[PDB]
Amino acid sequence: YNVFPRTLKWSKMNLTYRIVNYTPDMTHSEVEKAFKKAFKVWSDVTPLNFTRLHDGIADIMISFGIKEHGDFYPFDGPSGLLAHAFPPGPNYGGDAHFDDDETWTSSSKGYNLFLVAAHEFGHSLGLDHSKDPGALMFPIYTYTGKSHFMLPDDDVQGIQSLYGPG
Ligand SMILES: N=C(N)NCc1ccccc1CCCCCCCCCC(=O)N[C@H](CCCCN)C(=O)NO
Ligand SMILES: [Ca+2]
Ligand SMILES: [Ca+2]
Ligand SMILES: [Ca+2]
Ligand SMILES: [Zn+2]
Ligand SMILES: [Zn+2]
Ligand SMILES: [Zn+2]
Ligand SMILES: [Zn+2]
Repeated sequence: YNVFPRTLKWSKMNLTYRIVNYTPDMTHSEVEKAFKKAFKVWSDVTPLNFTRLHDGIADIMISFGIKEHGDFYPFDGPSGLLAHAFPPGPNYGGDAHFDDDETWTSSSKGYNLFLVAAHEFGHSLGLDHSKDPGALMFPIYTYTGKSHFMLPDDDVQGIQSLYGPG
């Protein structure tokens, strides 16, 4: 596993998040459910707790966009970049952005929101890319219809080395 320079991390176990907008590719419940599961794979092996906010500024603001969406990291249409998140910190820290130019789904079609978001939140939590082809933090996409997706060994060690067990 790999940590960001200066070992960026949150200084609190209770984080909040908010879904700013949704993709038309799937139902709103699906989207909501995908993100909830994405966070759980991380909170399941650490003391980290996540709670969704209906309004206001949360630690982790989630959103979909195309091309230029407001930051200095614009998307590139279909394929290529799928999403990008900011490491822990104030403002953009922890924020996760999804390319709505891709087709998001909750199945083996297009790009699985749940899997990609689980990877993204790993960045929002303080994990950089892993060089282990068997880790969730590996920089290449792959689908998994596996029931009850568990966090790979490498990712577990990397997240616990930051917030301890849980
Ligand atoms: N062996 C495998 N496939 N394990 C993973 C893995 C294991 C188990 C289940 C799913 C996956 C796939 C998770 C998503 C993989 C994301 C791959 C990157 C796609 C391109 C992209 O969006 N890159 C930006 C780069 C920009 C960073 C600069 N600020 C990125 O960093 N996204 O996160
Ligand atoms: Ca793209
Ligand atoms: Ca933030
Ligand atoms: Ca889309
Ligand atoms: Zn709703
Ligand atoms: Zn509402
Ligand atoms: Zn962005
Ligand atoms: Zn990544």
